[PDB]
Amino acid sequence: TSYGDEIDKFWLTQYVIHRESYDFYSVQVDYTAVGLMSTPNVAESYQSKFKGRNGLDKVLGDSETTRVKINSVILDKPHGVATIRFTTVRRVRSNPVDDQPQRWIAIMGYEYKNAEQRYVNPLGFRVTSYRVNPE
Amino acid sequence: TRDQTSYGDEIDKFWLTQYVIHRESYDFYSVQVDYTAVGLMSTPNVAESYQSKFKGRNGLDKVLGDSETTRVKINSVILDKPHGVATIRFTTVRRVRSNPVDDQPQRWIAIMGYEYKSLAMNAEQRYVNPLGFRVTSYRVNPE
Ligand SMILES: O=C(O)c1ccnc(-c2ccco2)c1
Repeated sequence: TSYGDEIDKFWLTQYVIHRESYDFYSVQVDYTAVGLMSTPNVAESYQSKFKGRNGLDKVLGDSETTRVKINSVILDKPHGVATIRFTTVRRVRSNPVDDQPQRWIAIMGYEYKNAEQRYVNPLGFRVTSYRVNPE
Repeated sequence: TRDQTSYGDEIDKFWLTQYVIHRESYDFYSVQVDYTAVGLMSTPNVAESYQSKFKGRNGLDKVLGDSETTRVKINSVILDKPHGVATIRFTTVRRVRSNPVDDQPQRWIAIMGYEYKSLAMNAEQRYVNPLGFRVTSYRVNPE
């Protein structure tokens, strides 16, 4: 539907933070929220990295982490697309210092449309398209 | 849409900081929206107290107009979800248009009480407060 720019930027940036970060303790909720907030087509594309004994949570486990910081969020409400530019920083538990930051661009399409969704996606936020690219 | 005291850390933190920004900033080109957002997000008591400064020939926007502006910067947020209480430390920086530089920043502590209510809401009201967030108590003090 339509809820306002700042409401859009919250779910959009909260989505990027859920999907582009890695912390073993939070992968459960981070993984779940990405589902409700994604179309099944875009959802399975994300779930591909967690299947089998080679899944990210299985292979990486707790050895490292990756944090996200949002730097800008532009909107296009009539069309339902947004361009988010964020930065990630990786670090393994044994790492001496954090890895050099990496800059990214997220081209996203969103829309609005269960008791578990209460503390995750009450407004029915859903991402229909997603594409991350470097800078 | 529902009566709940909390919606989670990141959701509560969004509305609480949104409330402080709408109520503690001053932008003439936006004050009408801010004034409306604060009223929707507040109980009648909290709303009546806030709207006092806008009444009369000496209402805030009637006096200040576009001569000055004040922007907010959120520093930290501490939630007590079970009791609908939150502490928000923020900074304001005022710029008088008739000055070359800005005023010196001011630091504040906001003690707030919040809740969510399922209240009848029109289209334009749901577009701004979909989850029915509202402040039940509001007190600002310097730090
Ligand atoms: O000049 C200020 O810092 C100030 C103080 C109290 N309310 C406001 C305000 C403007 C629009 C909504 O709320 C601004």
